[PDB]
Amino acid sequence: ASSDLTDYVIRQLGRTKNKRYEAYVVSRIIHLLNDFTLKFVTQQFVRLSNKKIALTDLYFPQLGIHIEVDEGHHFLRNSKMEYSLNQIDEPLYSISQTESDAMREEDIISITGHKIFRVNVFKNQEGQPQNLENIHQQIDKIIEEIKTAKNKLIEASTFKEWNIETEYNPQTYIDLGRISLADNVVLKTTKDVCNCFGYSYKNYQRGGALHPYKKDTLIWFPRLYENKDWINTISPDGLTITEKSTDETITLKKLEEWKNGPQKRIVFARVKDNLSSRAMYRFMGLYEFQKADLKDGAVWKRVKSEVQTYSPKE
Amino acid sequence: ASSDLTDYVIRQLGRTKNKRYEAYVVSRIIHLLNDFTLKFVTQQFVRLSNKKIALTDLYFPQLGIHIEVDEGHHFLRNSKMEYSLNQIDEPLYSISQTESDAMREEDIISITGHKIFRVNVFKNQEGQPQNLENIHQQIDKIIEEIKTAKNKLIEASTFKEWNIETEYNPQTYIDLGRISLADNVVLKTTKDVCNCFGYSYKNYQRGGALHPYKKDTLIWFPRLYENKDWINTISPDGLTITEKSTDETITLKKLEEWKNGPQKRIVFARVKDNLSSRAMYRFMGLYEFQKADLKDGAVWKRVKSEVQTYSPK
Repeated sequence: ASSDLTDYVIRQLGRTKNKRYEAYVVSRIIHLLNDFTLKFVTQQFVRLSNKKIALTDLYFPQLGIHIEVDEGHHFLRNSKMEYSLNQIDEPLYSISQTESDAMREEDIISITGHKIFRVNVFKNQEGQPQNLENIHQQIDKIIEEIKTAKNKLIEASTFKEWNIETEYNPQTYIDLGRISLADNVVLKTTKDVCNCFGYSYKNYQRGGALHPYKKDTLIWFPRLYENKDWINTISPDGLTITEKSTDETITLKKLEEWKNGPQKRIVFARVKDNLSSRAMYRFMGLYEFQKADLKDGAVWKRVKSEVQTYSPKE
Repeated sequence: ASSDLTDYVIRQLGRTKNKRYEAYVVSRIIHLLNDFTLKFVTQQFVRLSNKKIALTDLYFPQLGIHIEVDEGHHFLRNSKMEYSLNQIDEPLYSISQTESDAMREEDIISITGHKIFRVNVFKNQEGQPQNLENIHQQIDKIIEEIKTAKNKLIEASTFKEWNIETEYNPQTYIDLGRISLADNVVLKTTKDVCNCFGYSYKNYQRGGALHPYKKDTLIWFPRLYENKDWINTISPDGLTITEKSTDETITLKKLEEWKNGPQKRIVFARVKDNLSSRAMYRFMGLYEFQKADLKDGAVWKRVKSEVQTYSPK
C-alpha cells in the first residue's frame, strides 16, 4: 500500500495557506525536484532564540534545510502573524506569544544548525511583485542546493532514504541498533518506543517506564509545555529541560525523589502530529539530571544525541 | 512589466482549495506544462444544461480545455458543493441552487464547445487512494494533450499568444479588426468597449450606447442575471437572452421601445472578475431582436460570434 505516501504528500500541499505566494513557490519546488526519497514538511513550527514560535514554509528533515517565502507584512491571511527580523539563521515569520501558548501542544523543533533559503517575491516592496523568471531562478538555485546537499550526504553514506511504511515501525529501529536525533525519530505511541528497548507491551498509559537493560536510565514521555499537572520547559537549543509542578508540595516530595535517581532519562516528547491532529512521541535525546531546586525545579542537560536499542526480553 | 503575469499566476494557484487533491494535481499540471504563453484559470464557474452552476478545477481559455479532479463526494473542504452525474462534456461537481443564487454576479461561461479531462485519484473508490505513478501518468497524458492542442492551434494560426498587458487594451482589438467569442474578450470597463467601436470617452456611466458607425446596433452592458430593476436570463448555450422587468408595467412600456428601437445589440455582460472581485465586461456576441411581449418579455437570439471594430472619429 504505497497509497499512504500519496496521502501524506497530498495533504502536505493541501494545507490552508499562510502566505499569498506560498502555494506556488512550494508546489513548484516539490514538483521540479520530484525526488520523494527526500522527506519534506510544510508550515513547520520552530522555536526562535527569544523563545517565540515561528514557522518555515518548507522543511527537509533529512537535509536539515528550511525554505521561506519573503513577502512584507502585507498580504498575510493570518492575523496575528508577525513579520520581523530575527537571528540570522531564523525565519522572519513568527507567531504572537498569545497564540504561541495556545499552540504549545504542536510539534515544534529546534532550528539550531539548520540553514534557511529565502525566496524574495517582491522587486519593490511594498506592492509590485518580481517577474516569474527571477523567481524561477531562485527556485532553481535552491533546488540545486538541495540536490547537492543530498549528494554530500549519500557520498558520506550517512543518508538514509525515506520510507513511510517502516519509519513508524519499532522493529526497524531495533534493526538499526540505535535511535538518533539525525534520524528524526517520531513514533506513533508509547508502547512502540517501549518495545524499542525490549518491552513486549500491548498498551502503556503511564508517563514513564524503566529501561529493561539499564537501571540507571528511565524512558520518559513528558509534555514539554505547561499543563494541568506540570510546568515543563525546553531550551530553544534543545540542550536543557526544566521540570516543575503546579503544586510546590509535590515538587518538594519529588525533590529527594529526583535526587536519588535514576539519573538518566531517554526523552520522547508528546507532540501533535502535523497531520490528522493525533498525539505522537518524538525522541528529544538522552538527558542527565543536573540540579534539584525550587522554582525552576529539576534540570536536565542533554548528554547524548543517540541511544542504543534492544531486542525484546523473554 | 512581467510582474502582472507573476501576480496573476500566483493568485490563480493561491485560491482556497475546494478539493483535497486539487492543489497537488493542478499545480503539478501547471508547472510541468511550464508554458505560460498559455492562459489558465482555476475554479472556473460554468453553467450546466439544467441551469445549475458547476465549476472546473483548471481551465485553458485559448485551448478551451478543462481539467477536473475526481475524489468522489467524500473528501470536500466545501460542504457547499454537490457530486452528481451530468452530460459527458460537463463536470461532476455542481453548486446547490441556494448558493448558486449568491454566485450570479460571478463570471460564468459556456462549456458547450469545450472538452474535459478527468483525473481519478482513487484506484477504486471507496477507500485507498491510487499510487503516485498512476496519477503522474494521468497528469502527463493530459499535459501532452494540452501541448498537441496548442500545436494544432498554432499550425492553424488561430493561436494568439497570451499577453496580460495588451489583452485589456481596446487598441489591440481595434488593430485586430474584430472582437471574437473565441478570443475570450473581457474588458475592465464600459468606456473601453465603447472606445473599441470608435468612441472617445473619459468614463461611461450609462447602461447602453448606440454603435457609432451603425445606427442599427446598440452596445449593451446588461446584468445577465436577475436584480432589483430587471429580470434577465441567458441559455446555457449563450444563444438566447431574455429581458423582463420586476415591474410588469415597465416591461409593457418597454415593448414599443424595443420593437421600434435598434434591432441589433452587441452584448457585453457585466461579470465579477474571478480574482479581485471587481466588475468586468465579457463579450457575449452580436444578438438580434426576435420578439417582445408581456410575461416572458423581450427575446434576443445571437446572430454572430464576432463583431467588427472601428477607429475613433
